[PDB]
Amino acid sequence: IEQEGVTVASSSHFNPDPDAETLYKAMKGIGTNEQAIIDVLTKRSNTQRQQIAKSFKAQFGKDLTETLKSELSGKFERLIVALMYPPYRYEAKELHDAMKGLGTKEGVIIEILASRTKNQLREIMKAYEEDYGSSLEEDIQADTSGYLERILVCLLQGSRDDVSSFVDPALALQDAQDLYAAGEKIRGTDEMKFITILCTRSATHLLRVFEEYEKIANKSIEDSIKSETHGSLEEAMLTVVKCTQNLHSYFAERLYYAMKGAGTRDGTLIRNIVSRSEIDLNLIKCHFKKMYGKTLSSMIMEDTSGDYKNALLSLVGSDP
Repeated sequence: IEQEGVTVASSSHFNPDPDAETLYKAMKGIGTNEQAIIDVLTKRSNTQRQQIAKSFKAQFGKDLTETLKSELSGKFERLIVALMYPPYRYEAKELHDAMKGLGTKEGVIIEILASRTKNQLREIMKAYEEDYGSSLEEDIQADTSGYLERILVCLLQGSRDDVSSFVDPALALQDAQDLYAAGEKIRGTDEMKFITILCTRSATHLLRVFEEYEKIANKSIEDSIKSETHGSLEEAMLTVVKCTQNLHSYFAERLYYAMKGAGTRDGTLIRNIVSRSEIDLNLIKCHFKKMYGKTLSSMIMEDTSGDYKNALLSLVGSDP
């Protein structure tokens, strides 16, 4: 389970018992030692933490996550619980939460379905079904509509990483040609062609289309997108583009906008820090600095507070 909260490097040989004991000492009795919880959980890998849960259950008779949900509050709680989830159940849960409440958090569904590989998505899908009873595709279908649903359902189908990934240039020039044909037709009548190309072609193929399109039309693919669609479908198409050009830049941007301007978008902040933790958080950090001047942690230092603040900082790690 290498998808939340790594140490600094990858790991090995490990007695989980002492850590399970510190967590116990920290929550036992009157008053809670939040620093100990931070020092264990944000400095062990997802796998290590899963093993700490097991020692914890056998040594003391209670489930670690439920004790966590029970002892802690606010963002701090949401963050620490988020850390405890296995890599695929975590996204499944966020996906479920998006649809379980009042309104759909479309941003959440877009972010996950578009940023994951076919095989990651496969795992999420199976994790969803086992934990929640129903099919993820059907829930998406019953909870969204229009062309948003079609791109979403297609993004579920699987061929972003199922395709051969070496570029056919006669097909790549056909695609940009088609997209470019759309511009002289009325906005709305071509949206199905955009979806098909954006969701059935590979990333390497797509990069080529973007190059041909720019050669052909004098405008970027981001502009042609804004000219043919609006709203959430636009957000979905723009997302797929950004994830194709630079997946690490997309996340950096998702993180910036969680904190940009007035207020904070904590759910966005948590999901991205936690889930990219043991994949590419060190690259996102690099892209974040380069794109916005300030470091991620520097922005964390100003927009968040308390034990929640310090856990993020410990999670993010040395941000030079």
